[PDB]
Amino acid sequence: LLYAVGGYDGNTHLNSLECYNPETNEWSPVAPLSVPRSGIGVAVLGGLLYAVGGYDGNTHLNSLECYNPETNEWSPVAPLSVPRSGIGVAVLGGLLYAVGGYDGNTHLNSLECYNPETNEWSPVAPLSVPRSGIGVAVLGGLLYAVGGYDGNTHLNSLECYNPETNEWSPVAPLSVPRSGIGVAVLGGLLYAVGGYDGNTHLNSLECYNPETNEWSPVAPLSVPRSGIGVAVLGGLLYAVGGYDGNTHLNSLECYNPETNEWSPVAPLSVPRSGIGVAVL
Repeated sequence: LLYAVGGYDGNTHLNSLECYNPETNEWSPVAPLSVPRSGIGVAVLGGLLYAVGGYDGNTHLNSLECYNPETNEWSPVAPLSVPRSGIGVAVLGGLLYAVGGYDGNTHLNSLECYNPETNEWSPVAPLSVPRSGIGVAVLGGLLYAVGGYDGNTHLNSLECYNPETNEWSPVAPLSVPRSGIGVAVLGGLLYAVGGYDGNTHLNSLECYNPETNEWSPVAPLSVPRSGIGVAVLGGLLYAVGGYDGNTHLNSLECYNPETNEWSPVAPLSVPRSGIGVAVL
């Protein structure tokens, strides 16, 4: 199932979430979060859906909580070292990485990783620059940190972390700066989807092949989407929600790399920008 978590509907920061079953073509509501969270990060580890950081409508959050679909229970988890909205999260080596974001005063170059066996966070080597509105994903055993905003500039840069060497390395940049981006991996390629380039909300996306060191444009989205969520399910890349430059979006579309085409999917129950999405 594809979970769509939190966000902002155009008027309200959301504690609600819903999940999509591609076999029935239907969204169903799920037990809500303890607190509204927009600018959230969401990832799955150990069969649990983690909802990390964000903004509750008044406060930037260091809290996180995890959902077990088997028991239908949300549970608080040990908090982050600092609040992080506009965060990126991903799982590598059995650890949940929380990357960048904004702490309510400062755009963050910091990241930390969570071990569910100890229920503790540990700092990780910092990014080369602060990045909020970042996208993060794992490919080839490396954690990619893509785009974002450094506090002054929307970024086309990206870098990757190797946990075996404890080092970040810069990677070939995007064609355009992208903050409020979504990033996911499909078919061995890293997709960078939508976002905002400093002037314009983007319908464009591009994908990176680490084997050839090449970025390539992909067929664009039907509409611009910044504050998007992206995830992969059933071999398809889902682009969910966001903001098109004028409107917060209840729409989503899915991309088949074999046809290089997008198709609309059943809409969300409510618009959601600053969403988090994951599959479980």
